[PDB]
Amino acid sequence: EADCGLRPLFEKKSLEDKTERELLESYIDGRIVEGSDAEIGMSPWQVMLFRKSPQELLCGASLISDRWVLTAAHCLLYPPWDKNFTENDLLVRIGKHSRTRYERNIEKISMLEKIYIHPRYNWRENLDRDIALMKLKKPVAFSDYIHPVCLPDRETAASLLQAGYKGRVTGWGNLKETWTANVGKGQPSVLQVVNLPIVERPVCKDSTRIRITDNMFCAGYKPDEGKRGDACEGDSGGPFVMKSPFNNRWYQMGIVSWGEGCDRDGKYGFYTHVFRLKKWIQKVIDQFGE
Repeated sequence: EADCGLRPLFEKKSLEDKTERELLESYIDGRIVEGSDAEIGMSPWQVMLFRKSPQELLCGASLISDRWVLTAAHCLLYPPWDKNFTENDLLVRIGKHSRTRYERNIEKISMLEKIYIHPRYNWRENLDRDIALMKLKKPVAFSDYIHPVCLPDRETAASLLQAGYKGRVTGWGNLKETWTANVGKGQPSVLQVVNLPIVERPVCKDSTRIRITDNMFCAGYKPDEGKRGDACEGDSGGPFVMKSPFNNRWYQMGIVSWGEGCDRDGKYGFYTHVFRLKKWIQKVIDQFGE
């Protein structure tokens, strides 16, 4: 996709969002608070996966072209929970800011032609190769509020996905809503944003009893320096993104995966490693698109 990762309301208008410079500088401030309301059009690739009947937010997702949405396999297929969705059970909403309000003349509703799950998706032991693509029935029309994110190439993945560099989780707290012991505060009313440092692989592994695959990375602050930035502000199967200092473009480096780690805030967020699985993604796009 030629235009990917340049937002109409930012890169295309020479405007910057409130925290992108802190990402590009990999700066971690002394401040405690991180997880705030997003600016309109800050995340124009942001997608909601909704159940047809009754209407409910199942998951997050991301727009990668006019016909292609990316999410987590577990959003579509989780036999232990009796979760098994067809194209027909689902729609997506693209361009949203408000969690609850129907945003007439801004948001678009699409149906799915087809669902594709990584043939080596494993829900049994750990959530390995937790990735899926959804083909829209009809191409969606890009707008100020609807624009695709880039997927990384080999050099962008090596360059951006490194311990101590800073990436971005956007969503409507659907991960929190799914996994929260108690619903204390309610779900956010507007799109949330949080910037999270990528964690050393060995620190990730020691943090959990889940067998951490190389198909996964993790991000978040040490409990030691207590921060209010919460991954659970993210949506299950939603985007983890980074800005390239080389071409000024937003790349999706991760998918919000399994969110059992969410419950006690001494753990980190676990993300599917997009570039690791790009051969499958590109094969599906090349062979089952146009």
